[PDB]
Amino acid sequence: GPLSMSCWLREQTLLLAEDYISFCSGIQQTPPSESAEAMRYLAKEMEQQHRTKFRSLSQEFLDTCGADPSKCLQSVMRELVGDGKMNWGRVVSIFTFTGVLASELLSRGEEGSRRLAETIADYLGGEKQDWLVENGGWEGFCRFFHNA
Repeated sequence: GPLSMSCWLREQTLLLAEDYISFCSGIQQTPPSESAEAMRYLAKEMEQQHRTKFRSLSQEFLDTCGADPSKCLQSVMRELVGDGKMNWGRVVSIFTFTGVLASELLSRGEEGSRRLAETIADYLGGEKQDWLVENGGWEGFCRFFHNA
């Protein structure tokens, strides 16, 4: 139905990804939601824990997949998740990577964000719909943050 569960999750994911991309692209606003406060903290924390690997994958991605960043990104996301139990940590890694892309892009030029956020929303809100719901939605992410 209109604004079903999948729709609400997709929209929420989309705007969370638009926030983090903005956050990494030199924009400074208070977090628009609790989930955004959580992601900004956890995604940047994960970046510092692996800065060279994310920066290296990001540069390679930009230098290889300029033709269509979206379809490469879909593959990257699948490989970030891998074959094991999915978890909020894996989800965070998706945001981290895309935020590093966004910042490296701005150091070089400028706006693929619109493309990137939708691609994230389609993958998590669409493909991984079942895991997201099973794990409480973005509310469950906020709980994961308030105990991490």
